[PDB]
Amino acid sequence: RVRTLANKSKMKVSIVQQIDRKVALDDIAVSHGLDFPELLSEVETIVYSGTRINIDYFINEVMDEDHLEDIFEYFKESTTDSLEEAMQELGKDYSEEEIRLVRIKFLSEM
Amino acid sequence: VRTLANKSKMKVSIVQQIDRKVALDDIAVSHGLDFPELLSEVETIVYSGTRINIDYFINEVMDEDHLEDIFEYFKESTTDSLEEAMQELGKDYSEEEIRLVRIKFLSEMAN
Ligand SMILES: [Cl-]
Ligand code: NA
Repeated sequence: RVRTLANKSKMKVSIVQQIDRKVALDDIAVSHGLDFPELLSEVETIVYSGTRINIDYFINEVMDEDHLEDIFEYFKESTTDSLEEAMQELGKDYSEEEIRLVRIKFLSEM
Repeated sequence: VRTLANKSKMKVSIVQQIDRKVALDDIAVSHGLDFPELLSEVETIVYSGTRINIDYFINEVMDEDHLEDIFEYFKESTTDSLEEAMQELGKDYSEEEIRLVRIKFLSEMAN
Protein backbone atom coordinates (compact mmCIF):
# COMPACT_ATOMS: atom_id res chain seq x y z
CA ARG A 1 0.00 0.00 0.00
CA VAL A 2 2.87 2.35 1.00
CA ARG A 3 6.48 1.76 -0.10
CA THR A 4 9.05 1.34 2.70
CA LEU A 5 12.77 0.58 2.47
CA ALA A 6 12.13 -2.94 3.80
CA ASN A 7 9.54 -3.74 1.16
CA LYS A 8 11.81 -2.31 -1.55
CA SER A 9 14.63 -4.55 -0.22
CA LYS A 10 12.38 -7.60 -0.25
CA MET A 11 11.13 -6.79 -3.76
CA LYS A 12 14.66 -6.76 -5.08
CA VAL A 13 15.40 -10.15 -3.50
CA SER A 14 12.21 -11.42 -5.16
CA ILE A 15 13.19 -10.06 -8.58
CA VAL A 16 16.61 -11.76 -8.28
CA GLN A 17 14.96 -15.05 -7.35
CA GLN A 18 12.64 -14.74 -10.37
CA ILE A 19 15.57 -13.98 -12.70
CA ASP A 20 17.35 -17.06 -11.30
CA ARG A 21 14.24 -19.12 -12.14
CA LYS A 22 14.37 -17.72 -15.73
CA VAL A 23 11.07 -15.84 -15.47
CA ALA A 24 10.72 -13.49 -18.47
CA LEU A 25 11.58 -9.89 -17.51
CA ASP A 26 8.26 -8.59 -18.82
CA ASP A 27 6.44 -11.23 -16.73
CA ILE A 28 8.49 -10.15 -13.68
CA ALA A 29 7.41 -6.53 -14.33
CA VAL A 30 3.73 -7.50 -14.32
CA SER A 31 4.15 -9.65 -11.18
CA HIS A 32 5.30 -6.55 -9.30
CA GLY A 33 2.96 -4.05 -10.95
CA LEU A 34 5.77 -2.35 -12.79
CA ASP A 35 5.99 -1.06 -16.35
CA PHE A 36 8.94 -2.43 -18.29
CA PRO A 37 11.23 0.64 -17.83
CA GLU A 38 10.44 0.63 -14.11
CA LEU A 39 11.54 -3.01 -13.94
CA LEU A 40 14.73 -2.13 -15.85
CA SER A 41 15.44 0.51 -13.22
CA GLU A 42 15.13 -2.04 -10.41
CA VAL A 43 17.35 -4.51 -12.25
CA GLU A 44 19.92 -1.72 -12.75
CA THR A 45 19.80 -1.00 -8.98
CA ILE A 46 20.37 -4.73 -8.36
CA VAL A 47 23.29 -4.93 -10.80
CA TYR A 48 24.91 -1.78 -9.39
CA SER A 49 25.01 -3.40 -5.97
CA GLY A 50 27.22 -6.17 -7.38
CA THR A 51 24.49 -8.85 -7.43
CA ARG A 52 25.35 -11.49 -9.97
CA ILE A 53 22.42 -11.96 -12.30
CA ASN A 54 22.06 -13.52 -15.75
CA ILE A 55 19.40 -12.32 -18.15
CA ASP A 56 20.72 -14.12 -21.29
CA TYR A 57 17.65 -16.35 -21.34
CA PHE A 58 15.53 -13.22 -21.90
CA ILE A 59 17.82 -11.21 -24.19
CA ASN A 60 18.36 -14.21 -26.46
CA GLU A 61 14.60 -14.74 -26.82
CA VAL A 62 13.47 -11.16 -27.50
CA MET A 63 16.39 -9.30 -29.08
CA ASP A 64 17.90 -9.33 -32.55
CA GLU A 65 21.18 -11.22 -32.21
CA ASP A 66 22.98 -8.63 -34.37
CA HIS A 67 21.69 -5.78 -32.20
CA LEU A 68 22.86 -7.60 -29.09
CA GLU A 69 26.36 -8.22 -30.55
CA ASP A 70 26.84 -4.64 -31.74
CA ILE A 71 25.58 -3.01 -28.53
CA PHE A 72 27.73 -5.37 -26.44
CA GLU A 73 30.84 -4.53 -28.50
CA TYR A 74 30.13 -0.84 -27.87
CA PHE A 75 30.20 -1.48 -24.10
CA LYS A 76 33.30 -3.69 -24.33
CA GLU A 77 35.17 -0.88 -26.09
CA SER A 78 33.69 2.05 -24.19
CA THR A 79 35.46 4.05 -21.49
CA THR A 80 32.33 4.86 -19.51
CA ASP A 81 29.26 2.63 -19.10
CA SER A 82 27.03 5.75 -19.01
CA LEU A 83 23.63 5.38 -20.60
CA GLU A 84 23.85 9.02 -21.77
CA GLU A 85 27.08 8.28 -23.62
CA ALA A 86 25.65 5.04 -25.05
CA MET A 87 22.56 6.90 -26.36
CA GLN A 88 24.78 9.53 -27.96
CA GLU A 89 26.75 6.84 -29.80
CA LEU A 90 24.10 4.17 -30.46
CA GLY A 91 20.73 5.94 -30.32
CA LYS A 92 20.45 6.34 -34.09
CA ASP A 93 20.30 2.54 -34.39
CA TYR A 94 19.02 1.09 -31.11
CA SER A 95 16.30 1.98 -28.65
CA GLU A 96 16.87 2.99 -25.03
CA GLU A 97 15.33 -0.35 -23.98
CA GLU A 98 17.67 -2.42 -26.14
CA ILE A 99 20.67 -0.45 -24.89
CA ARG A 100 19.60 -0.72 -21.24
CA LEU A 101 19.11 -4.49 -21.53
CA VAL A 102 22.51 -5.13 -23.07
CA ARG A 103 24.06 -2.74 -20.57
CA ILE A 104 22.58 -4.86 -17.76
CA LYS A 105 24.13 -7.99 -19.30
CA PHE A 106 27.49 -6.24 -19.74
CA LEU A 107 27.66 -4.84 -16.19
CA SER A 108 26.49 -8.15 -14.73
CA GLU A 109 29.38 -9.99 -16.45
CA MET A 110 32.09 -7.92 -14.76
CA VAL B 1 31.43 31.99 -30.34
CA ARG B 2 31.87 28.26 -29.59
CA THR B 3 32.00 26.01 -32.66
CA LEU B 4 32.78 22.29 -33.11
CA ALA B 5 36.15 23.15 -34.68
CA ASN B 6 37.34 25.52 -31.88
CA LYS B 7 36.05 23.15 -29.20
CA SER B 8 38.06 20.28 -30.76
CA LYS B 9 41.08 22.60 -30.83
CA MET B 10 40.59 23.51 -27.17
CA LYS B 11 40.56 19.85 -26.24
CA VAL B 12 43.73 19.22 -28.21
CA SER B 13 45.32 22.10 -26.24
CA ILE B 14 44.08 20.69 -22.90
CA VAL B 15 45.60 17.28 -23.66
CA GLN B 16 48.91 18.95 -24.53
CA GLN B 17 48.77 20.99 -21.31
CA ILE B 18 48.14 17.89 -19.23
CA ASP B 19 51.02 16.10 -20.96
CA ARG B 20 53.20 19.09 -20.01
CA LYS B 21 52.06 18.74 -16.37
CA VAL B 22 50.27 22.11 -16.18
CA ALA B 23 48.05 22.26 -13.06
CA LEU B 24 44.39 21.67 -13.92
CA ASP B 25 43.26 24.86 -12.20
CA ASP B 26 45.85 26.73 -14.34
CA ILE B 27 44.54 24.97 -17.44
CA ALA B 28 40.99 26.13 -16.50
CA VAL B 29 42.05 29.77 -16.18
CA SER B 30 44.00 29.64 -19.48
CA HIS B 31 40.79 28.64 -21.33
CA GLY B 32 38.44 30.98 -19.43
CA LEU B 33 36.80 28.00 -17.74
CA ASP B 34 35.75 27.56 -14.13
CA PHE B 35 37.02 24.35 -12.52
CA PRO B 36 33.88 22.24 -12.98
CA GLU B 37 33.71 23.27 -16.65
CA LEU B 38 37.31 22.12 -17.07
CA LEU B 39 36.40 18.80 -15.43
CA SER B 40 33.60 18.41 -17.97
CA GLU B 41 36.03 18.90 -20.86
CA VAL B 42 38.58 16.45 -19.38
CA GLU B 43 35.72 13.92 -18.96
CA THR B 44 34.75 14.35 -22.64
CA ILE B 45 38.41 13.74 -23.57
CA VAL B 46 38.63 10.60 -21.43
CA TYR B 47 35.33 9.23 -22.78
CA SER B 48 36.74 9.60 -26.31
CA GLY B 49 39.61 7.24 -25.48
CA THR B 50 42.55 9.55 -24.73
CA ARG B 51 44.80 8.12 -22.04
CA ILE B 52 45.59 11.16 -19.94
CA ASN B 53 47.52 11.14 -16.75
CA ILE B 54 46.60 13.63 -14.03
CA ASP B 55 48.47 11.98 -11.10
CA TYR B 56 50.83 14.97 -10.88
CA PHE B 57 47.88 17.22 -10.04
CA ILE B 58 45.87 14.82 -7.84
CA ASN B 59 48.99 13.99 -5.79
CA GLU B 60 49.70 17.72 -5.31
CA VAL B 61 46.18 18.83 -4.32
CA MET B 62 44.29 15.86 -2.87
CA ASP B 63 44.50 14.25 0.54
CA GLU B 64 46.22 10.84 0.09
CA ASP B 65 43.63 8.75 2.03
CA HIS B 66 40.83 10.47 0.06
CA LEU B 67 42.51 9.41 -3.22
CA GLU B 68 42.96 5.78 -2.01
CA ASP B 69 39.40 5.43 -0.69
CA ILE B 70 37.73 6.88 -3.79
CA PHE B 71 40.04 4.87 -6.11
CA GLU B 72 39.13 1.72 -4.18
CA TYR B 73 35.46 2.59 -4.55
CA PHE B 74 35.86 2.68 -8.34
CA LYS B 75 37.89 -0.51 -8.47
CA GLU B 76 35.12 -2.33 -6.59
CA SER B 77 32.18 -0.64 -8.33
CA THR B 78 29.97 -2.12 -11.04
CA THR B 79 28.98 1.18 -12.64
CA ASP B 80 31.34 4.14 -12.94
CA SER B 81 28.40 6.55 -12.72
CA LEU B 82 29.02 9.84 -10.88
CA GLU B 83 25.44 9.65 -9.51
CA GLU B 84 26.11 6.26 -7.93
CA ALA B 85 29.53 7.38 -6.65
CA MET B 86 27.91 10.44 -4.97
CA GLN B 87 25.24 8.22 -3.34
CA GLU B 88 27.97 5.97 -1.97
CA LEU B 89 30.68 8.60 -1.22
CA GLY B 90 29.04 12.08 -1.08
CA LYS B 91 28.96 12.39 2.69
CA ASP B 92 32.78 12.11 2.91
CA TYR B 93 34.10 13.42 -0.43
CA SER B 94 33.27 16.38 -2.62
CA GLU B 95 31.94 16.11 -6.16
CA GLU B 96 35.24 17.57 -7.42
CA GLU B 97 37.37 15.02 -5.56
CA ILE B 98 35.21 12.18 -6.87
CA ARG B 99 35.24 13.53 -10.43
CA LEU B 100 39.07 13.83 -10.42
CA VAL B 101 39.64 10.29 -9.20
CA ARG B 102 36.99 8.97 -11.62
CA ILE B 103 38.97 10.59 -14.53
CA LYS B 104 42.13 8.87 -13.30
CA PHE B 105 40.37 5.53 -12.97
CA LEU B 106 38.52 5.57 -16.33
CA SER B 107 41.63 6.62 -18.21
CA GLU B 108 43.77 3.91 -16.62
CA MET B 109 41.33 1.04 -17.03
CA ALA B 110 40.14 1.76 -20.55
CA ASN B 111 42.30 4.13 -22.58
CL1 LIG C 1 28.25 -0.03 -8.79
NA1 NA D 1 16.49 -0.68 -32.93
